[PDB]
Amino acid sequence: YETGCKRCCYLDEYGCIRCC
Repeated sequence: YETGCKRCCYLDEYGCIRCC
């Protein structure tokens, strides 16, 4: 996934990706 969480895109493991 990603780290930073901008807005809301998806939920991978902990609940943080490119957005959500």
